[PDB]
Amino acid sequence: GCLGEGEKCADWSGPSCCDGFYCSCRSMPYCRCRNNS
Repeated sequence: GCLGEGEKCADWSGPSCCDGFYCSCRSMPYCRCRNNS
């Protein structure tokens, strides 16, 4: 399952971000969603 909508990503369930928005964690320490424009 994805990570809700406003729900910040995390290694807990693995970043992914539900539909309508993609997550951007990468190897960097900073991670967060990213809705499409």
